[PDB]
Amino acid sequence: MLTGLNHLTLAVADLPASIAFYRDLLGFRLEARWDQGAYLELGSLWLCLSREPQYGGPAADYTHYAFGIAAADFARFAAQLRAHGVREWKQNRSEGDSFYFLDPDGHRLEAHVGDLRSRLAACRQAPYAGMRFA
Amino acid sequence: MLTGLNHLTLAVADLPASIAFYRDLLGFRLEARWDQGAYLELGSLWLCLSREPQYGGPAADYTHYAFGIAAADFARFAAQLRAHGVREWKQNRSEGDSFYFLDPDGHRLEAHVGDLRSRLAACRQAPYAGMRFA
Ligand SMILES: [K+]
Ligand SMILES: [K+]
Ligand SMILES: [Mn+2]
Ligand SMILES: [Mn+2]
Repeated sequence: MLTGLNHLTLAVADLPASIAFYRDLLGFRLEARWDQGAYLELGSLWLCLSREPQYGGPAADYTHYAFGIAAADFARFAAQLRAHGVREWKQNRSEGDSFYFLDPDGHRLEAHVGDLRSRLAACRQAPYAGMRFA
Repeated sequence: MLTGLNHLTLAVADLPASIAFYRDLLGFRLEARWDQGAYLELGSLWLCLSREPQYGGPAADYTHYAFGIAAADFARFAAQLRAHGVREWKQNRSEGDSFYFLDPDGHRLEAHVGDLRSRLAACRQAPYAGMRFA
């Protein structure tokens, strides 16, 4: 019955800082803003920012949100965010270029070259420990 | 230059339980499973489940992940998951039918009828406090 992802909503403590991050560094389009949140769009992704002034960010675990990027744009993106002072949380190890960075609250983000099909094809050629396919 | 959402990765304490939930209850297709994770697909959404020992779930905030559903399927989906004993975390108040439910770790999920455009149109008629559009 479900059709795919409809929207992603992130708690944010500092709404102005988060809008500026997602709009200006990550290139989201700001579609609406109000006293307690904002709606942005990137491709078909609907992002909601929900203002929660006491929010401290997530604890340390592997939950994260990956955005796509083309191969030819990857190096420039990584270099741009590095030059802006963005903090990284992981060095890439899996198939396809990836840049693993934190948002202003500490949500874990990724910019990734590739998709599920390229991952599965790389895994078929070199399956992970215990790996089995559909 | 980012293209949209590439994948969503969730930390899970009980990888078997989480696969069963997303595959068998929510209808994701299991594409690959290994000792420390799984890859599933729903429409264009690539979901990765990452095994995380002793993970206790997120703390309480509004961060959540919404999946789309057709209007004609909404009521039967909500009824199905209620019958299966899924726990709800919010009663719908915003435009478009929504069912707000927890996964086995306590990740906050939503099944939603509507999209960003239907939301913006409704908000222009009944705006949130301080709302601005662009
Ligand atoms: K990677
Ligand atoms: K709603
Ligand atoms: Mn990832
Ligand atoms: Mn929502």
